[PDB]
Amino acid sequence: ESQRSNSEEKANFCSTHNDEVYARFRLQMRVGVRHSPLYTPSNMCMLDIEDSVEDIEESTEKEYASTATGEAAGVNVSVALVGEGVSIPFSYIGLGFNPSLEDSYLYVNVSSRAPWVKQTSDLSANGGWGIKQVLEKELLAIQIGCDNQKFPEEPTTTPPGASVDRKRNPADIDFSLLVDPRCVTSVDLHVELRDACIDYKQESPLSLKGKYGDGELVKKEIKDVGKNHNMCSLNLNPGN
Amino acid sequence: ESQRSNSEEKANFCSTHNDEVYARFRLQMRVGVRHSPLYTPSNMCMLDIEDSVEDIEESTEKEYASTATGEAAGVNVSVALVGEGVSIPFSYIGLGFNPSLEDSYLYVNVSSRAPWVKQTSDLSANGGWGIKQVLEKELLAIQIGCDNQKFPEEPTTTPPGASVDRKRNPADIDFSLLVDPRCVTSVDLHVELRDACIDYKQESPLSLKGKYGDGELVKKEIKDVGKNHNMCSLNLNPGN
Ligand SMILES: *[C@@H]1O[C@H](CO)[C@@H](O[C@@H]2O[C@H](CO)[C@@H](O)[C@H](O)[C@H]2NC(C)=O)[C@H](O)[C@H]1NC(C)=O
Ligand SMILES: *[C@@H]1O[C@H](CO)[C@@H](O[C@@H]2O[C@H](CO)[C@@H](O)[C@H](O)[C@H]2NC(C)=O)[C@H](O)[C@H]1NC(C)=O
Ligand SMILES: *[C@@H]1O[C@H](CO)[C@@H](O)[C@H](O)[C@H]1NC(C)=O
Ligand SMILES: *[C@@H]1O[C@H](CO)[C@@H](O)[C@H](O)[C@H]1NC(C)=O
Repeated sequence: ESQRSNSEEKANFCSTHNDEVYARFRLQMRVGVRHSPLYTPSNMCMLDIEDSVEDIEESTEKEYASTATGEAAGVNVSVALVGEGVSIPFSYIGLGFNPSLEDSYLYVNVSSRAPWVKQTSDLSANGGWGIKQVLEKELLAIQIGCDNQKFPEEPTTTPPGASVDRKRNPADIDFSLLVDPRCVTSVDLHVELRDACIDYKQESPLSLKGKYGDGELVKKEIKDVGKNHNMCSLNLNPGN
Repeated sequence: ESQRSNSEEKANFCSTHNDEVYARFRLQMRVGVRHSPLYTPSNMCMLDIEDSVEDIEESTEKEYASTATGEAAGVNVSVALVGEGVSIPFSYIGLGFNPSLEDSYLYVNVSSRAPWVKQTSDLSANGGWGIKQVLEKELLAIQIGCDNQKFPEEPTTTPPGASVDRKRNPADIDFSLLVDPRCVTSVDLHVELRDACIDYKQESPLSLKGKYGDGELVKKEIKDVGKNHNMCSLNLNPGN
């Protein structure tokens, strides 16, 4: 009759905070990778998470961006979640990659902070102003580059106003996906941004989803790549 | 009467491989950190693990080096384990760091592959040639730099033959520790290199230990920094 499975810490938090609304963002992505002839195998991994605040000329509101970057296997990824008046910061990025020459899949997780671990912004404030800002304005921007790879160039130049129950039917998240086709052969993507306690609520206006290629596949394959890939991850101090 | 506590996977492996000798290296290190006035807070983490093989002019033997590097909080660390004729590759490096301006501790784990996860070199080969090579020749080299920080410069130039039971009494590991005192205010270090199954053996010639500052402290504090520090780690694919 009810299908949820959560930690005690999650259930206790949600039972106790039913009038609040916290957003939770989760991304899983599979990137098909290929290398230039010059690429040498490397276990190197670079991870970063940065939050930025930009004044909006039009408004009293700020633009809040959380940007997760990861670089491994000759490919660099950028995931940016951007809101107006609403900040949803990332707390985790994890990469799964094969260090070799061959074509392979690079796996990316990005997540925002679980409200039970540390409390995020309460979007119920001001009559649910934050919720509306997310539904109307939130942007996701994904970029996948191929640095610092050098590819073969032929010799010449010299480089020697209605509210909706979206728990049932999620709205589409607004996202762009920019890739460099020299090193990126495919992308599968599943992304969701929703009330972190949506499991303990009958209905909710705050549920957004994005998909590219076989989202369901990556959502599952990504839990099973530790056996055959390098894994690296950055987890932000709970508290900052 | 017997005080060991290990996973079933470890106990089953060691019971089954009592005639083999596998080495296991583990390092825990605490680095006192300080920043230049220009340093801006950063969650960035860079990790790498590289294995190298250098021909020795004198010998038929090769020099095998495993090098773990990590960079975070304005400090870059290098841990290199070097053997002659013996390769003991790293499979894991983990960093715990505070991204802020303030002085803080950076925590480093480096470990080599657990033989139960994947089999490493059997040092029992050739009459225990490998064991002797480790006891006699193994080198550990630790370097801690402060890049890419720029520090205040006064304006002028412009930058605008006996076998021993060492299970009881470990031999000293031969190590160097090079630090840049501009960004490094202290070092506490515990390091051990020993028969990975030494728990299941009455005696063993293969046990080496290194200590600097309060080794015992760091060995313990490092298990409890997740609560108040960024954590990042690189774990190599079991299999390569
Ligand atoms: C991405 O995140 C998922 C968790 O959502 C990770 O899943 C764990 O994966 C390990 C081994 O890969 C399993 O043993 C665990 O059971 C998984 N946990 C859960 C909750 O299912 C996955 O590892 C991550 N992938 C990357 C590349 O970081
Ligand atoms: C270094 O390695 C140790 C394991 O030897 C890590 O210890 C775990 O730490 C977490 C939280 O920090 C604890 O909840 C676990 O119980 C610890 N495991 C064990 C086996 O004790 C420690 O996290 C690592 N430190 C860094 C900076 O990577
Ligand atoms: C990838 O790296 C290159 C070179 O550093 C950089 O110019 C490019 O903007 C990066 N792209 C992404 C997606 O971060
Ligand atoms: C730290 O970084 C600097 C600049 O990249 C480099 O010159 C130095 O050798 C590095 N030191 C270590 C310990 O890796």
